[PDB]
Amino acid sequence: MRIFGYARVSTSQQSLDIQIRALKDAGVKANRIFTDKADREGLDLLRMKVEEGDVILVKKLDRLGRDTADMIQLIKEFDAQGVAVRFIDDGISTDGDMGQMVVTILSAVAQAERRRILERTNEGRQEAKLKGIKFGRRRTVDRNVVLTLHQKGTGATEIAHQLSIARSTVYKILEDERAS
Amino acid sequence: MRIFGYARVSTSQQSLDIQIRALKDAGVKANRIFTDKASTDREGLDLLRMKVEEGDVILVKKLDRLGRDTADMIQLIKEFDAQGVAVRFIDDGISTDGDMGQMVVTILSAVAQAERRRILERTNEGKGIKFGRRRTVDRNVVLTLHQKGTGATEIAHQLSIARSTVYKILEDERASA
DNA sequence: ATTGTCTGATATTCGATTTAAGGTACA
DNA sequence: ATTGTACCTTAAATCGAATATCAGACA
Repeated sequence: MRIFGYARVSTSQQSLDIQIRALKDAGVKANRIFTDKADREGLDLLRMKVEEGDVILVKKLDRLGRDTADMIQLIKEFDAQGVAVRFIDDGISTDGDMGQMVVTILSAVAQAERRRILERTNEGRQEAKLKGIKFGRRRTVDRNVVLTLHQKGTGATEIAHQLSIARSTVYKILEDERAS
Repeated sequence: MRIFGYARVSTSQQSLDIQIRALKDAGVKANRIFTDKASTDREGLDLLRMKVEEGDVILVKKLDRLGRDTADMIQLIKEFDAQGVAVRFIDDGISTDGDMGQMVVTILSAVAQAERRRILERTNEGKGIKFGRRRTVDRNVVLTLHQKGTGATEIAHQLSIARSTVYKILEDERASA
């Protein structure tokens, strides 16, 4: 249950001190803190060090990933590992009770805004399906060859060898056309 | 206590009705449903803004269907939570009310002000999903050759690319500089 | 016979989803 | 050693927007 902390800036040194000053004042040992500037290298170091159960403190969200997406990415990566993160100024934890409440949500957000880019695409799809464009893989096996052989009384396992397809395929093909 | 719903697309009617049909199955009366499509014609979402009253609640199928981006989306919710208006998303199972309802708005207020603060970082100096064909051509190779005085067509035959590509590769590196 | 410049056609590439076929497991 | 049957994994293929390369035309 080690206590680690992270800060980042783009340029400024001074704001990098205020973060570290806040973090030590949070009972973070000096050797437990990592930083970055404009070179993500220290973050990577942190990715390495952390073991399950360890917890990391950050000033604000904006100091974590380079953007709203990356930020979520990293947290997800850390709760994958059973790590927990706690933000100070905004007062938030990926552990405890809200621990699940928290990451339930940052998931939806990312995946939402992802879905928003594709908004046009995935919609152009719904319309295509409407039109009756066929989806999925294209049928590579002759459904007439198979139905004929089984009409004659030829068996599954043989038809399987004959056409060099799987057997379970042949119980599938018959199921489909005997349904329709 | 009233129940409303909102639905939003770009063009498709079909992906809209999918949302409407799912909002009627969620028990929203037909007149209580508003829509939009892309100009920024937000008319539906505005009309809604007007009609809700404290305690009334709005249903949206998925988060992506509220704002034009992550900001617009959060901006709107705070605005509703300010009125005692609650928003509930079906398919993601999230609400601004009930128990975790506060814990929901509390954090969303963090990212806005987190990313408001990111917008201010970029601004002073100046999509995330990669798309499109990968570069199969080494650029370093084309740069050095033309730098040495190798003509356009000599490089194109050397690396089995088209000449016209040779010029694209040059124009790109030139604007970057 | 090549050189610049430009426009148009091909060719991939994404994410979430939708079907086709392969493969195991069991009675 | 085969037969049904039920699920679980892969394997292509879907849309439109985005990016790269190709293939020529014209001066």
